[PDB]
Amino acid sequence: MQTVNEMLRRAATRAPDHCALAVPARGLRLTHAELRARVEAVAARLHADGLRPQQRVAVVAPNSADVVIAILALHRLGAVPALLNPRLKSAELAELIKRGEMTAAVIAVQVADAIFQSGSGARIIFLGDLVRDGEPYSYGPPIEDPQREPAQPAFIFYTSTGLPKAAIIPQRAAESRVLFMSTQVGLRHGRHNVVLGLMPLYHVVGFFAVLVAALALDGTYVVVEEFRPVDALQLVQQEQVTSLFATPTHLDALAAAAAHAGSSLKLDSLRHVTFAGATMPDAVLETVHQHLPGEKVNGYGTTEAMNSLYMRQPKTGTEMAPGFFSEVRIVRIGGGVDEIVANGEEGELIVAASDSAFVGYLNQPQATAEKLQDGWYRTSDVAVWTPEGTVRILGRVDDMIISGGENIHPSEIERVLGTAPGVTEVVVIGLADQRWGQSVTACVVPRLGETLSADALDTFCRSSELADFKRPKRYFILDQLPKNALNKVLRRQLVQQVS
Amino acid sequence: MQTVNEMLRRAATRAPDHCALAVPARGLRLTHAELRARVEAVAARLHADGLRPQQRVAVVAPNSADVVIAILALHRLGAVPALLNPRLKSAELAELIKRGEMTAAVIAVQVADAIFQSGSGARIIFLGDLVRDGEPYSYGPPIEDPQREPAQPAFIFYTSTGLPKAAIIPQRAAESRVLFMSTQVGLRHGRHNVVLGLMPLYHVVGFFAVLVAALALDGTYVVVEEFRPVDALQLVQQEQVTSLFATPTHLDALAAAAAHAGSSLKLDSLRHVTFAGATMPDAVLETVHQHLPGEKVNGYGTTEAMNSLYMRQPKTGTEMAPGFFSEVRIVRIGGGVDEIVANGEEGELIVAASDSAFVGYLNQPQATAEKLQDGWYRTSDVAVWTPEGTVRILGRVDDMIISGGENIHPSEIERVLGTAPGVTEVVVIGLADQRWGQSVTACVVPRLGETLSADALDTFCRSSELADFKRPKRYFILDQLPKNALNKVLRRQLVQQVS
Ligand SMILES: O=C(O)c1ccc(Cl)c(Cl)c1
Ligand SMILES: O=C(O)c1ccc(Cl)c(Cl)c1
Repeated sequence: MQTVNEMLRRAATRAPDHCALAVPARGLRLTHAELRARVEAVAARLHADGLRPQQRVAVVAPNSADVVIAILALHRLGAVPALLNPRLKSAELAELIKRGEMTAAVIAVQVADAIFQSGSGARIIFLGDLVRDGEPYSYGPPIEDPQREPAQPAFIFYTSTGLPKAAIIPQRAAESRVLFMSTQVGLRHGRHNVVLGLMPLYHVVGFFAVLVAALALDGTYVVVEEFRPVDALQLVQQEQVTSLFATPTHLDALAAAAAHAGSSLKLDSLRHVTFAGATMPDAVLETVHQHLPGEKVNGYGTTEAMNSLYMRQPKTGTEMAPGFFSEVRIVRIGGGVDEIVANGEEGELIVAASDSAFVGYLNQPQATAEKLQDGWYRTSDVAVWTPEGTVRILGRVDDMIISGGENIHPSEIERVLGTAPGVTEVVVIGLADQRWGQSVTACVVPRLGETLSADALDTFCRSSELADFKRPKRYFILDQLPKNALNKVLRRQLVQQVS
Repeated sequence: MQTVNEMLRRAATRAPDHCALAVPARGLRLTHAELRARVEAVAARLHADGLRPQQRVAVVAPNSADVVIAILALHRLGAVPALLNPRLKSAELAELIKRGEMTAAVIAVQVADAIFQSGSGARIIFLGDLVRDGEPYSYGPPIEDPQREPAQPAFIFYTSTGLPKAAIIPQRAAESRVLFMSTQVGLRHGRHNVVLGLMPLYHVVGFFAVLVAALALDGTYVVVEEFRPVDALQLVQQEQVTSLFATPTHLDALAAAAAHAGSSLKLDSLRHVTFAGATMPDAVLETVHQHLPGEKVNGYGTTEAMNSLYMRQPKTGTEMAPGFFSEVRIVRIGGGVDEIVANGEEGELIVAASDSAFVGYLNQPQATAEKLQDGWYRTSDVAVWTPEGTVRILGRVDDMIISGGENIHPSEIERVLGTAPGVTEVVVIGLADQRWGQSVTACVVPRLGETLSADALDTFCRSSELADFKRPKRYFILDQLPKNALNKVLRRQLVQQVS
């Protein structure tokens, strides 16, 4: 094995005086040497306050040099961090820590009350009581490196039917979760590496593939506390960013800035632009190609298994192929891992549960047994093999629509309607109905000020590429879609509100 | 873990119909699918002939598609191949198999008698009785994949005082022995990969970093049964070679051909030229830069621990720095791993005994305990830290010369004398003597036809860069140097022949 801790420590010894963390806004830099000292010291101080290996500690913070120190220090201690989205509802967070049977929670958010008053046995730690603006608050004797087993829990990330599940990431999962950035994305070891921390740390990509990779390759992690497209493009040039991994939205922002930015603005050093673009619309992709530099690679992955597919220089966003570490198959929906589909027939994408795999969801054994089957991980996504020997992601099995014996993916239809003039957003659901089973229904929201009509949206679709049966049978023009705390559509529920 | 077998199998499933092996001379190609079938079938047939996991089998063959199949098939079975240099003396090979307590030996060499008559309990298998020109001889039912433990032995390579020691390479060592080609050398996963098999398979680089890497990255291994510089340069262009790892001699041959080859001869696709160039003279290096394309990377490594240092685009051959997976130190010669030297003081290079490390020499526990110390591997090489924070390899501790309290590395002096006009080869030894301890002595061999004199070689050195004390105190002009079966100088013994 090489654990996270080990990866980062060996790095320290290879490049003590090279820059590890940079918060350019706060005019802060730490070398690898300096960043080890602060992990060490915080680690000791949390241990001095009585808090042992294998104990789960929650982390609720937005991206900052301070939380990076906090998380590493916990792992260095031996505590198993459970990283949580700070945009979750107070209620929700308080719940997951209660369920999580967690010894403490480091927070930088208040929402503190929602916890202190959750009835949870969870010692509430203010983040700024540990470290703040780099140098931390230290006492206790330098503690020892605890033994770590390959399958022992190491970190806990959250996914999402009901409340988000808690995926346990074993110690042995770190390496391939990092190195796929190198085998797939083309990063190599070296002090030239300057990685821009745009992806949140509470996400496996933001943590393993961005933070950890950047450090473990003896490079520099550039901290970003708040995303602004121009400021970011400025960081690239100013910081010598060599690679960045960004969400489809981030990219759209960046590509348009770069376009309305002539070359002002030398993005020369940017060599890799990486993204999980299964859901990236065709339009955005190509503004990314036209307007941003460096090699673009498209990746598909999951919290459970990390990276499963990719495309260098992608033409579309849906169509990818497995790289190093991965093994994949497409099996009949609801059926044995061994039931590979014909070719051209759609099915569930499933991927080998090797070393990068999680070990189960904390305290959800049915959930786990729904997902880890005979040493395979079940994506719950629907794919098909292209005659070109690649995998086309069609959409989530859960969102699939079954309309008189036929397979309809709301996402396809959402991508066409999304371009109809006048449409600010759309979700396509299957109304519990007839023709039969389910009738394809479009819920669309107009651009500020503007009118839509079902007639006009139908003619638009009629003029479009969609096969007969895919066309919506019905439209509801709404002035907003109900979403959860995480800007994401309450599908099951929208249905109640329209049927 | 990811074992060799697993790496190659997962590849098979990602790229069944892509080309794995190519013997262009014999006009032979196999896809990954085809290459699995033949590993499977041979594996079964050796198992059918009664031969179980963990049993050591010797392999004595020059590079060929057939031996690649043989070796993989043994590992797939579960047998632990011990790969041996075919240029070893009949006597010598017969010995190492006796010592090795080996159940069988696959040979393609005769020298067969030297074994059949060695008194060894070693079933002699002709290679051509198993597989020949691709398709093999098959019987038995398809056997099962045996369980493999991370520290379980997996392969056995040979190094070299007396007879070469047998380094056991555990199952868990495969991955980083492959992936350092990607973190250091910059190879990424992909069917574009075309790797030229110039390095022999009985060498860890030839096996892990060349064969296995090429396959495991879903690429193509180009078989080379015999090295000819022009033929090779032709293979590059013709084969679309993307990378090659070659010995300092191979390179010299290739660089001179490319130079006396205009561009005839488009070496466009060659992107990585890699070598262990610690001993590469300054002249050759730079003909490699002037005359060969693609990125040049210099590596230092050992059988015991694989890759420990490297330089992208190297200026000299002696000066390198640790990459991903490695941890290194320079400690006082003969002393505790914890005795780091001052800075600028010379010492023994030692490297962390992590996952890529061997587990010991087969049946040499003192030897092992001389080499694996408190979880470090001891290179027995002498290095120094440059003020530039890099490691300079000076030479082997064993060849070091101690001349009145001073450290002299024969290799430095050998590099200067090697350019003196009229010198075809030179070795510098320390005569057991005075001034004291040891007197620096040069043994040189003239160019065909030519004369040398000590006077003239002294004036040459006098005109050269060497510091006072390094100059040879004595010359012996010899018309050959005694070498072992492996074209390498019998240092200890030359001394007898001159003193
Ligand atoms: O959540 C995802 O989309 C995701 C998660 C992990 C990885 Cl590696 C990738 Cl490429 C994507
Ligand atoms: O034997 C060597 O020189 C050697 C052995 C292994 C490696 Cl990886 C390298 Cl870079 C060199």
